[PDB]
Order: sequence, then C-alpha cells, then structure tokens
Amino acid sequence: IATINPTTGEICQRFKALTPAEIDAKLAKAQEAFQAYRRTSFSQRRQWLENAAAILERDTSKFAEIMTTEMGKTHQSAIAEAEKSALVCRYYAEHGEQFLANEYTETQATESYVCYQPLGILLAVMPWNFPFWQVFRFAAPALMAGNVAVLKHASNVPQCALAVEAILEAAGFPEGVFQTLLIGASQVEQVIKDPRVKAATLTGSEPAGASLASLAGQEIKPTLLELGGSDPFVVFPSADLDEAVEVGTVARTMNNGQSCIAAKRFILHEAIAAEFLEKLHLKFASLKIGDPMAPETDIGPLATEGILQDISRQVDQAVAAGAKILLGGRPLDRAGYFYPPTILTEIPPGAKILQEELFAPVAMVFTVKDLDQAIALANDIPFGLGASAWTNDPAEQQRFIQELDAGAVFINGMVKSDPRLPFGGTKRSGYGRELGLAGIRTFVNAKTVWLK
Amino acid sequence: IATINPTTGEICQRFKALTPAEIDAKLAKAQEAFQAYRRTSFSQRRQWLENAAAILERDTSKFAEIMTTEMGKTHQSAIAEAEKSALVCRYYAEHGEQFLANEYTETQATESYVCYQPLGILLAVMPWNFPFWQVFRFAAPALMAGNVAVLKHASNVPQCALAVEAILEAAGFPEGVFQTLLIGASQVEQVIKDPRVKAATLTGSEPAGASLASLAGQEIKPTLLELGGSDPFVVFPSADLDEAVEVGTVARTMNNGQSCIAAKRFILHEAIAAEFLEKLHLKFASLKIGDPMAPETDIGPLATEGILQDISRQVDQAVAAGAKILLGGRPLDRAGYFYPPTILTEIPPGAKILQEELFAPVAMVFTVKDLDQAIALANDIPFGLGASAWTNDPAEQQRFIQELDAGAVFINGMVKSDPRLPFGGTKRSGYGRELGLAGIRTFVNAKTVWLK
Repeated sequence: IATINPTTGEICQRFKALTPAEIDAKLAKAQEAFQAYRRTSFSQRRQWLENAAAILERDTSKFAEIMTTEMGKTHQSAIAEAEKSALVCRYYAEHGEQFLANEYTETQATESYVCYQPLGILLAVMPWNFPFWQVFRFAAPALMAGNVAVLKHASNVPQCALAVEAILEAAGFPEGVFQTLLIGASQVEQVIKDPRVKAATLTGSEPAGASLASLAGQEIKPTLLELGGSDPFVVFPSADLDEAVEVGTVARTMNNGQSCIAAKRFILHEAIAAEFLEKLHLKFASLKIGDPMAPETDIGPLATEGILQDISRQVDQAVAAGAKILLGGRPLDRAGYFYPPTILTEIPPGAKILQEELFAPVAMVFTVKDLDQAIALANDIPFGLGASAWTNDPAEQQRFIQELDAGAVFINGMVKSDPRLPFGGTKRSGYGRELGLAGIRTFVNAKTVWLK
Repeated sequence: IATINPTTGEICQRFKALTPAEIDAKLAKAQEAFQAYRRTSFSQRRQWLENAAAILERDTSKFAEIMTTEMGKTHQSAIAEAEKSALVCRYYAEHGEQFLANEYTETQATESYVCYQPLGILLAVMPWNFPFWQVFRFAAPALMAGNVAVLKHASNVPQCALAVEAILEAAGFPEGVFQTLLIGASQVEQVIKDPRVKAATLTGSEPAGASLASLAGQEIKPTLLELGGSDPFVVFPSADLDEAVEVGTVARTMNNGQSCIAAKRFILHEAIAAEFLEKLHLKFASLKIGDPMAPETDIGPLATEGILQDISRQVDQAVAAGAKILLGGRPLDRAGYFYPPTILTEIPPGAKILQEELFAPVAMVFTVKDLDQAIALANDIPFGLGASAWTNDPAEQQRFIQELDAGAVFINGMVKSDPRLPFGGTKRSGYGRELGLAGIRTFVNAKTVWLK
C-alpha cells in the first residue's frame, strides 16, 4: 500500500497494512457504532451528508490534487470528480427518507406494508480509477439508509481512501460509521467472513469481483458488482458525425482511457466510416499528453506500471496478429506510465483483443453494413455495461434501445452515470444497480409487515 | 431421483438422471426458446399464465395427490398449495406488464427512463416441502418478465417436478420456456457454470444455497436465496391468548412442521406463560396423526427417512442435555416416517438445539420477563426469515415491528406468504425478495435509457 506518482514513477508515501487483529477491532467498533447509528433520524443523516457535500464543494482542488498525485487523472477531471461526489451526497440527503418510506399494500390486514431497515456493516471494495466518486456513489445511500461501512480501497490510492474517511468524520458521522481499511486484496476474505459484516459491494475488475461474490455467497451475504466493459459506440449514416467524433473522443480518452464506460469499440456504418475515422484520427492526434496537473493536458499517464504493461502487450499482440495501427500503439519514451491515444483498425476475426477490456486510450474501430450487423458486433463481448449509438432515425433508435445487451443505452450521447438514474451492468459487467432509488434499496432489509 | 412414499417407506418410481450432454441439450433448447420468447407480448404471456392457473384450479385434487404421495403433506394442505400456486400465476398475469412498464425520470435528456428486460435462462433449485408453490412463486414472475427457466427440483419430488413442466406446456408456453431437469445436487454446478445461464434462485437449506451462491458469484451471476428459519412466536400479556394458541399450533404444525416460516420458538411473557403453555400442550396432544390422504389427518409423516433421523437426533440430544419433554419427543412405532407433535421446555442455556432449525412439529418453549428480553431471545439465532408477535399494546407492536430481526413481522397473526407482498429472509435465511413488485424485478436487466 503506497502512493507512487504515475507522472514521475516516484514512491511518495508507504503505508502499513492493518493486521488481522486491527481489522477485527475496526469491525467491533463498526458493530457498536451501528447499534447507535441505526437509531439516528433521517434529518441527522441528511445534515451530516450535506456537511460532507459542503466539504467536497469547498475543497475540490485540494481533493482533486490527491487524486491526480496518486493515480494520474487530469487535475481538471479530478475537480469534476469531487463535484460529482458532492452531488450524489446531496441527492441522497434530499431523497433518502422518501425513498425509504413505508410502502402500503391493501390486504385483509388492518395494516400491511413494506418498511426498509439497514442491514448492519457493509463492506465496500473500491477501485483506483474514480477514487472519490465510486466511494461516494456507494457511501451516500448506504449511510442515509442507516448502515455503517468499512472501505477497502485500491492499494495505490491510500491518501484518497484516508481523505474520504476524514471528510465523513469532519462532516459529523460518528466514529465507526465509516472506516477506511488500509489492507491488501488478500485481506478482504477476513472481512467478508466476519459474522458482523452483512453485505458487500465491489467496483473494479472480474477476478476481484468473482472472489468477493464467491466468498459472500458461501456466507449467504448479498452483493452488488460493478465490473468492466467494452462499450460499443455505434455511428450510423443519419448521425451528426462532427458531434459523434468529438463526443467519441471524449468517451474514449476521458480518465486517460480508464473508465468502465469508456467508448472502447467504435462501430461505424460503411456509408460514414471513412469521414468518421479520418476525423477521429485528427482529434486523437491533437490531444495534449503530459503533466495531469497542467490545465491544458488532455492525457495524463496510466495509473500504474502494471496498467501500462497490460495495454502494451494487448496492443502488441493484436498488431502482430495483423491489426493495423492507424495511430499511436507504442508507449512514450518519457518518465511516467505514459501510453498514447491509439487507433487500431482491421482487427482480424478471432483476435484475442476483441474480447478484452482496453483500460487505456485505445480505440478499436469496425465497419458494418447494416443495423443487424452493428447489434451483433456490439453484443459480441463478455461484458455488458454501457452502449452508445448515433442515429436520428426513430426506428433505429428503438432497435438500439431494445437490442443492445447493456445496462445503459445512450442515443446521440456518451454513456454517463447520473445520481438521478440507476447505473449498473449485465453479463460479465456485474449485477445490481447504484444511484436512483435502486441505489438506496440495495442494502436494506425490505421487511414485510402485517398487522391484524 | 425417486418417489419414495413417506406414509409406507416404499419406493414407487425410480427416475434416470440426465447425462451432462442431455443437460447441455436442454440449455441449447432454452437459449433458442429464449430468443423467440423474449419477443412475445405481455398479452400472450398473460394468456398462457392464466391457462396454467385454470389447469391448477381444475385439478387441485389430482396435483395434491401427487404432492401427498411423494412428500407426505396432508391432501387438504396440498389442495391449498395448488390453489395458492394458481393465485400467484393470476397475480403476475394481471400485474406483470404494469410492474415492468418504463419508469421516466426528468433530466436534460429528451427522454430518460429505466426499462425492464429479461436476462435469459434462469436456473431454479427448489425444495420438496412446497413442491408446487415454491416453483410457481418463482416461475410466474420469471416467465411474465420474458425469461426462460430450467428447474432442478428436489430428488424426492420428481413427479411434482414433471407435473409442473407439463402444466406450463399444456397452458401453451413454448417448448424450452420451462424445462424440468431430473438431475442430482452434484450436477447443479454444470448448469450454473454454463455461459447461457444468466442467474439462479434457490429455495431450500443453507448447504445447498451456500454452494449455489458461491458458484454463481464466481461466474458473476446474480442469485436469490430463500433458506431456513427458526421463527419466534412471541406472546405478551395483552394478547388474545386463545387465538394465539390456535394460530401458533397451526404455525408450528402445518406441513407436518416442515416450513421455513413455522413458529419454532414460542416466547412467552411470564404473566401469561402457564396459561398459554397448558393450552398449547392440550392443542398438540389432541392433533390427529395418520394417513395424509385422510381429510381428518392433522399430521402426516415427515418427508424422508433422513428428515426423521435429523429431528430424532436433535431432540434426543436436547433431552440428554436436560431439556424437558412436555409432549411427544419420540418417533411413533408404525410404518412410514412419523414423528409426533412435540413440546420441549426448560432447554438449558447454550444447548445446541437453540441454534438449529427443527423441520418437524417440535415446539421449543421459553419464558421471558419483558419486551427487551423477548427481542434479544427472538433474534438470538443465525436465521432471520419471519417473526410473529402477539400484543394489543400499540407501543409494543411498534417495538416488535422495528426490532425483530426478520424479513417479515406479523402482529397478532402467523407469518404467511402472499403474492401481493414481498417475501424473503435476512441474516442466514438469505437475501432478495419473491412476490409483489420485487418478485418480477429480480431477474431483469433494469436498463437505463437516455436519448438526447
């Protein structure tokens, strides 16, 4: 567990992992805190959550600086991440109580309803890529619902993980209500197996997710999984091509390519593919690669050396197989984990990359002849997180909405998460939904009540 | 996989398990069927489900006889079970389309909403104790939502398993929409690990549920688990004691005691305990034990030789530790798996039985001094399915509703499942909800759609 600055490769700070006994003591404290915390009113939780929103809103630049230092996303997109973290806190502050109000159903009973009560200690396992947003996306509704939480964050964002816990303390949430655990991947098993931990959420990638949900299921504990994607970005002949190229470039290269809802696979109708790809190429080649703290930088370094080695191999193997590099495709010769915006085309059928997630600013480009082929290609993946399709024909739009095998379908826009609407995957991208009403309903006991 | 009549001990029919190839063929057929079936209208599905309801309502007595023959529940309670199976078919026939209608949220999009689309193949693993009801409770909403399903039923109710599939075929559901798999527990893994199977539900006991949920999590697939309980039946000084005795006797003894929501632990306030226990003793003592096909029979045989051996051992061990037998406590000296209505009192603190589920008409009885103590005893179990509390004090009612750790709390009534209301456990009894709106929402992709 360490801060290693991806812009420099420099080890900035090392942290000691908790021992099993220290984990145990944190879970004891969470259990005791839960007993008191479930009896707090919604009004108290709302005030504390609004306090946390205000801390995020006041110090976005300081918080963004930590995110950028640890994992390399541009300072400017990290400011936006802190702003979106404040937004989800206010969302649940505003809606949490009404979202958890009794729901009555008429029966023979004098009273019959469902009420919604917290489960207890929730484990959250969170990744490095949105190190504030993913944590607050879970934490805002979990705490508003009356649960307490222990966070295992990624080992390369320990300062982010500690800052989140500090924010919630400073906001007023009592000690034990939200605790950061500086532990490794191998120590998550202890937590899941503890009788006091009642449910777990994991955002990240498949092997960590499969491990957690496997162990949780064995313990008869519910889970939510938000894993990777290889989202299609379908561009059809009636699209605004200029907007599509601009938005597609953003969707591919945002967070240095390291987003589960990145546009990864560009699926272009024959009629417009030449113009689109020509414009995409030009847009990608004009992106500014450098110091993520610099406000004019588009592309910072990848988050870790392993992330850099992953994409380097993935792209090398595809090109060796006969994929064509239209742009980029080789790491930069500079200090820091830098990989350039890349366009691969003419990928041979059966290439391994077709089924992989590219967590770096690497666009795979495909040409298709009709709607049937576009849908077929779009869904020809293990994942099913987001999908984006570009067309102004109503019937096409409806076929896209119905037939794209994904948890989210955006028409004439890039896939974005938004607190007002549920968000989650299908197929190997996971299951369960964060945000909206679903987000606060995930880790509650929906208790049916019947009174004669 | 066999019909063994628990009333006589005789093997009636033996069945051949599917091979791995034959399972693969069923799943190929399900995937093919799903492609057509997902395109059906809600109007079509509603007709087919209402046809199934009509088949159940027409031949309740015949279906009930299959249930009684295989697993020993009274013919009258099996008739009730088949009527309840038709009730849930009708409920989702009538409500499924509205429950799955688009839900709009105002954003800056021209259109933003959640729609609800079926996942694909659902595996259901079901238990012998309600061999029609538990299948239809799952099947009616899954099918209405446009999923297809493969059933792995308990090995000792194959005729029920085959009958359920036959009903849905005669109703008009296309080949492959609902298939019964005559396979053993050791074969469920193949189904879960098949890439075409997208989710699983299990009703049953912890070992099987732990296995299934662990395997499904490993494969990044969502599950619902409905497992056992040791539900409290709490009687306080303002209770209608005579209704309590009558209702608690039913709650403990229905299905020959083999219900996850039986009243298993009677928790009596000292003020009323002597009167309640005497009347409960008198009630149990005069219950009619005998042939489950006789309409006068209260108590048929337990389902299986192993079920008999389990309760026998549990009770003997409790008695060896110092628990008192008020009534029963020994298997009957006659053919078939008969255990009598039993009452255990003065169970030593720390006795093993306090933590186990008694799937037999065996009431454990405790006295308490106050509400605090009632609640602590009521919750002092690994389980958390249902809970029943008897009181006419409004403040006590509220305390029970809020503080009993169960997925359901019934005040002045026995816990019952109802298609109109969600139903499921917490703690070691499982997670997720069947019935009501929750039931049809479980195995769908809640797809967020956003249109510029």
